[PDB]
Amino acid sequence: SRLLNDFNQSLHKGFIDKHISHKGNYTPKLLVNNKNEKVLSTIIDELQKCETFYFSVAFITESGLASLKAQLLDLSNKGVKGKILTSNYLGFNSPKMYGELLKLKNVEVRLTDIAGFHAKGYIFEHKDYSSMVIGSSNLTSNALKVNYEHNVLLSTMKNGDLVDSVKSEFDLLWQKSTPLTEQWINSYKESVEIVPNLMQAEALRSLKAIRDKAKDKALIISATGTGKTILCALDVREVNPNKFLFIVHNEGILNRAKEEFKKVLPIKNDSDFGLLTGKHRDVDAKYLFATIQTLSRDDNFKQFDENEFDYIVFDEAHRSYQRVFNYFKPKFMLGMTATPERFELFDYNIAYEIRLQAALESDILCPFHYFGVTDLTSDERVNYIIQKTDYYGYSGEILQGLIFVSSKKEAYDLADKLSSKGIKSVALTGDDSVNYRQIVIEKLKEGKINYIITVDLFNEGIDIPEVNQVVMLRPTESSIIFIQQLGRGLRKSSNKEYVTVIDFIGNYKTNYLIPIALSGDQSQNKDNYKKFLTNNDSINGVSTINFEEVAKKQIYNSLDAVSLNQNKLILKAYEEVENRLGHMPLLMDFIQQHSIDPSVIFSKFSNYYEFLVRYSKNLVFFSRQIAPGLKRIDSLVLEELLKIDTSLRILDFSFYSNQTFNMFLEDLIELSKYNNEKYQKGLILYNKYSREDFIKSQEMPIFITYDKHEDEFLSQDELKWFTKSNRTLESKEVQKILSHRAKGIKMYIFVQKKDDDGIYFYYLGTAGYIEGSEKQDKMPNGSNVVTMDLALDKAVRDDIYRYLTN
Amino acid sequence: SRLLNDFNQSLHKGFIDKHISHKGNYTPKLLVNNKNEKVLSTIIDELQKCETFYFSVAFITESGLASLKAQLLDLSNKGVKGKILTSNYLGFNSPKMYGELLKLKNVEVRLTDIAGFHAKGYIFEHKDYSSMVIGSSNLTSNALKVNYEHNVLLSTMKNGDLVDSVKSEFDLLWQKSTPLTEQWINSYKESIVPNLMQAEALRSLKAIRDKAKDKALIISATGTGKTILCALDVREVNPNKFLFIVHNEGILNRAKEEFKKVLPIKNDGLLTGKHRDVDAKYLFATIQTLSRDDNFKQFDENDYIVFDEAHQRVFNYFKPKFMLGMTATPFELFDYNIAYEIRLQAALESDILCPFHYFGVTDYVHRYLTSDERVNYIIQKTDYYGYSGEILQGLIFVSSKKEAYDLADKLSSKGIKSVALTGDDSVNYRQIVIEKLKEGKINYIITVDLFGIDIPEVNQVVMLRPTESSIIFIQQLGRGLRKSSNKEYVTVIDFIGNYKTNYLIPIALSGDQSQNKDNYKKFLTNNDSINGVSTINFEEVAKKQIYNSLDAVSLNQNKLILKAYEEVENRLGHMPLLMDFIQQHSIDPSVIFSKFSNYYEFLVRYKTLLTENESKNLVFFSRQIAPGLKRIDSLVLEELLKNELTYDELKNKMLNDIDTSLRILDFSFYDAFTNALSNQTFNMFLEDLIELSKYNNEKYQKGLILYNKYSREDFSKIFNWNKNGSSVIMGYMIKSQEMPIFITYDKHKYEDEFLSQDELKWFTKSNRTLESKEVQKILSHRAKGIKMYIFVQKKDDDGIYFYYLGTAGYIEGSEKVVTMDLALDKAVRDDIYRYLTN
Repeated sequence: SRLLNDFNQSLHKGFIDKHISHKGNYTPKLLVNNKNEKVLSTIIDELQKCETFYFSVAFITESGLASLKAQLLDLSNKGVKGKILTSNYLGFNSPKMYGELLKLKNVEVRLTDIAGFHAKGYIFEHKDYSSMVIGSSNLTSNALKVNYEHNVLLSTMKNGDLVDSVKSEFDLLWQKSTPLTEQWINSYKESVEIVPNLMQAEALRSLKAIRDKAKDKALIISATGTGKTILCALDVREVNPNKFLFIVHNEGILNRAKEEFKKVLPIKNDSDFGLLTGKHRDVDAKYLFATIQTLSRDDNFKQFDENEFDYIVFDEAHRSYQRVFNYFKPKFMLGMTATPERFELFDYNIAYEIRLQAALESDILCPFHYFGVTDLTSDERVNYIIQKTDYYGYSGEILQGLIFVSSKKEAYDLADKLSSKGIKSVALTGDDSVNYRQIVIEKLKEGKINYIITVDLFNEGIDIPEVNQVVMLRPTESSIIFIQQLGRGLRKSSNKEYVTVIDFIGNYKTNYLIPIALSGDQSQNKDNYKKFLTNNDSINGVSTINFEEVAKKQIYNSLDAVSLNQNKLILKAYEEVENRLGHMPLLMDFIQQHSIDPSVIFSKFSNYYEFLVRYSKNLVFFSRQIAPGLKRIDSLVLEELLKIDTSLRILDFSFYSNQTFNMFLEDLIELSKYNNEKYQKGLILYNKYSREDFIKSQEMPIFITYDKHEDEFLSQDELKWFTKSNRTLESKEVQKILSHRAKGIKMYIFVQKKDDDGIYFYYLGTAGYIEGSEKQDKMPNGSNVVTMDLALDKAVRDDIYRYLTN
Repeated sequence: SRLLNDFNQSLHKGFIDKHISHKGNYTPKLLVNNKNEKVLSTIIDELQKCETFYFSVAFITESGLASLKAQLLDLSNKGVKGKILTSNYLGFNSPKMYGELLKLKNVEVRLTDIAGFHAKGYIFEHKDYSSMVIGSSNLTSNALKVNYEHNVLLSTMKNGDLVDSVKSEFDLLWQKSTPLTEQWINSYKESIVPNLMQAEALRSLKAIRDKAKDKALIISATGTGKTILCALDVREVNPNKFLFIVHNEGILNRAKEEFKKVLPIKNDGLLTGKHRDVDAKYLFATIQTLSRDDNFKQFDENDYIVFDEAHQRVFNYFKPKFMLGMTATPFELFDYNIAYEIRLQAALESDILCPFHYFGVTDYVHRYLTSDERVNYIIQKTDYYGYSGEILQGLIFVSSKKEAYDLADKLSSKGIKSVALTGDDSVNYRQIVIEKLKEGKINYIITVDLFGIDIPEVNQVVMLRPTESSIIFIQQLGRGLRKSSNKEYVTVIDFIGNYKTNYLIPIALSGDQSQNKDNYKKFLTNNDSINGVSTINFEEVAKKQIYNSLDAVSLNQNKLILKAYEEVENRLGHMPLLMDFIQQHSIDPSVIFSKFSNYYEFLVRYKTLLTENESKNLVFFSRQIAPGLKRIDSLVLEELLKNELTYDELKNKMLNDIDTSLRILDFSFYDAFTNALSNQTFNMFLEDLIELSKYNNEKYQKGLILYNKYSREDFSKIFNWNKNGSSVIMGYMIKSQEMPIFITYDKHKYEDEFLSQDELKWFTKSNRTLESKEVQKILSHRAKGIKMYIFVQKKDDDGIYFYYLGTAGYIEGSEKVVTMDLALDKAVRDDIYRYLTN
């Protein structure tokens, strides 16, 4: 039985001999640690491919159950049921948490009362074998994603002594635990200096450069629209101005920004911090915080001495509000805005750009759990939406959410429809008055209503920190749009630990765009976005991105049937980049401003110039030759030429208007060097190379396009290798190969996925041969092929393995 | 080679097939805190036999480190060094606990501040292989003995891949972590309900209350937990004329607060001396304030009096409804009616005591015994197993009055403020010195006599005297067992010297009165069933001293049997039958049966009826009834006495296993008895042995029980043999579908040897060879006949009573003196395993 032969090998690698290259995914007995192979990754996998599961976890947090929440639903639609066992030891679990458990209709939950229940055991029963994860990780996003937790993944066959001891232990306290219902829930409810981090200090240095270069009008854009006020205060603290004025368009944000400034700064509360709202006129204060409405009305700005504040901060929705109130002549003018769909006002100087991915690493954003779901007709949609929003739930104690719809007629209708049977449901639109917008905003903030429904008022407006839930009921028009509406929920608040965004996916042509926004991947490779899309969650902090199975296919279909090289998309990207700088930009400005990777420009046009021409050989070669770095032998030696074998190889490769041309060479070579460092440092593992970028003398390069549905992986250490058809199984075709992997030459294995293209071939490392009975022949019909099982020297990573093996 | 074949069988059994047997001890284990198995056992176990350890454990507490402390000290003297990795993830990891980590001489403690350090990784590498314990247990006493935890013990080779990951991960952040030095430590700157035992007690008082007796006493060996038991009985019936009498003054206020907690009504008395409450019908006076100048004439002679051991006597004269008392004494008064006896084991189960960590250490080698060398050794030892709180508030019991004062002077000259306090001290100097410790003005009070002292706050109990008795030991252990705010537990340090009286230490702690030296030695090796947070530890050189004291002394002499009889007779007031020994927790009646033929020959020997015929009847009656093996035999005797029914019509009636009825009858069988019944002494002694049959059986046997000491004769009797043979069975003997095997295990040439927890080597008698007359029978019988029953004794144990460990059978290929490897059907328990394999 191969099942036993596979287990023996794997059991032999995990406990006896690590150098032996096994042929079994069962029980290599791996140690799960949160070092870019997060504990959440393998527990999702074991959940996906299991018939049943029973957990014996002592501590469940709601944010952690959210990470498993979409995987358990897809399991319920598959017919997979499970059990969970917990306790009320130390009063740690909350009723709201216990309520989310009851929503798992396919998960059976009982509550034990053994003293000091601290067990943390997850057990997955497969069809043939079983897997157990035992260790220190609770069911909480800290233990699951970001922590230093020790657990061990043990796979095993159904007759193991360890399994029996565990199952018989579970069934013991399961037989004497009490089940979970709402009736049980009712009984339970009755009974210092802030220092800049990596992103800010990086942002701070850019502002300093603008200051130290003698200018006075800068700008800061935040895609989400958040994370700015604290950045400003850090920057104000360095300059230490005599007087400082902080302009804002929204009054609620104003006071919050003031309190936020107080934290960064040690000065007296009364002396320096003054509000200048409708009801406050602290004009004598050293740090003044004012709405434009009050500064503009009745020339209130006129009573202030011009150029008396050394530092000003507007947020650039307040321009052209009061255009006339730009008259101050301060030492430094700084504006901050949510990124523009379309600054000219601030003399084309961008201090720093806040991107979603960067801000998540910096822990300046509220964590979020994105959830993509299936299926503007009110009746059917409303009831489906209610039951889907109910399942995934909200992060706080009460529901405070903004719903984004496709059109205004839908927004108002949906609100009244939702209003039936308890949903609060009030709609705002571009049509509605300022007073009405403010009133209903206060209503949501005051928890008077749960849902505010809009379509357009997401830009520098309705910025509310308290929102638990962001619902998307519209085709994602743009990445920027998609982010800004995510950004509406990303402000940290007391009521919410995280923010759940529930994204309904329908037959929209633009679903490729929604995985595009979530990653900072301007380079349009459909493989990069499919790889990030599927089980590549080891990058984030505590936030998770989950897709239901059917929704995942919907995005896949949309990304496949849509061209990303469209001439309309590249034209719009050029115009965006032009606005960023007010110039005809070089390819750099597509990088520094994160718009379009120049490798995407070349896929449609052989030159940037030719694209300019719609609205040669030197350009196409010089980019292509240098656009990737490739060890920098060319980068440094051709730099010397501009003004040991690998060196030689670089010379042979280069051999084998005009002033405008020199300038244009500069952008391409500069991109070359930047591209080099960011992607190739100074032959890098788990990277992508193309045959050109790469059996010879001391070279045996294998390039596979994995198509198992043929070469197939047997474990993380072995795969089956086919030669060409009609290969001799003897003499030159095989005896050269059977010698190479045996002795002398080393193999270089490259694996593509069948959807991918030429410039993209993963590199997995080196290999050899099993040397034992890796012989074969062909089918009766065809031309003699040879199959051999090779032994990888470096085992393949989890996330790489899971994406290649579907 | 041999290692791998053993290993693969263990991998196979753990991970592939639970039903095969295996050689070696490498099967993965599920560590849970069971009331039969605990994680600490296995952690200690892996510690003892390893070369080097390194723990990657997030949370460590003082109370857990004390358990590893004694073991880690032994490891230190063997040249074994370890590593410990810890982090202050949740911010508290108390600074003192970090001082205790510094004490660990053979442990490199490092400190990482990586985010959320939550791992619990215990790795033990022996020279041949490695062990890994991974799960949810922290280095805390609750994670290692109480809480329901989940750990997996994994044995592995040095080249296993799983250990590569764990070792390489540990090395990564060991280099990134900062070493635990004292400078860094100092640098740190940051900012009503009745127990289940009660039910037993107030049941006894209620039973006494049903009768006309108005006097009863409860015995507390430690002398604690007395307050909340009385007040619970005072609440049952409220005499509304209540008066509380004690000899200690600091206890008066404590006892008054406790009684005020159980009773909910208002406050409105105590007259501690120049005090003036004297009313409200709730008194809390002392004997001295009453005894001085006759102050009992203030109230009528005529309802809930309760006293003390040392509590003038003319003030005991006046009559009330329900007088009582509470003592810790080795009463004669109170109509000789003892209500309940609080013993150590029971009292620790109801959590009325305080947790304790005993530490048996070796006294210094080479005043008479208060030199510079013995002083500096006691210092470096009490420092090691340090105190459980934050300030040291301990007691020290030495052996002579002269030692107490001289040691106090020498101890205090080293910076450890100590004061002696012997019986020839004044009463006011005691109260000045006692309240000097309660206020933390000093750290120690050395004594010989006063075990006066009644301070709850005591951290340490140091013992520098031979254990005089079993009673004295527990009493001066009870000076810490009271609960207090300053302390989490009581560390107790007993200095084991050359004294011959060390054998009493396991006798006092276990509570096992059946003085069998195997039962005690078992309590030395592994007490994995001692529920609660508390632990008992012996240094290796100290544990052998207790073993020597057990071997070198006998527990049988006729003077001790007589002493116990006089002790029971003084607790009873009458002459004790055999049920009075057990009911008072005196020596098990088997201890009387070992030297004297029966209880009648004992009573006459130390000051009869139908002597010769009655004596033989009593000796057999002991055999049949006293062990309590096989209830039906005892019940059949009762039916014959009363039912007197018609042959096997009665015998059948019993069924509402008939072979078992028949051998009960055989045992009794194989006219004069009515004449023996006509005697009143014989009928009286019968009514005692029969009840002794019932009690022994019900408990020990009615609850062939596994992992029990069983006798050749006892097995033959249990299994309805005609023979009831004892001499007939040897190492191997086989009946019809039986073949029990009895082995005296003593590994250290070719002998019976345990190969794993389910597979040993059997050896036949006297080089009988090959496929002989009996071997082939044994092989065919295992294959097609007897279920092989097996019993294991230790080399030291003498009784024919061997531990039963299930059934076994000849492994097929094992047939290679006849030597064969057999497979047990139930793997032998860990405590039994450790004790049987020494």
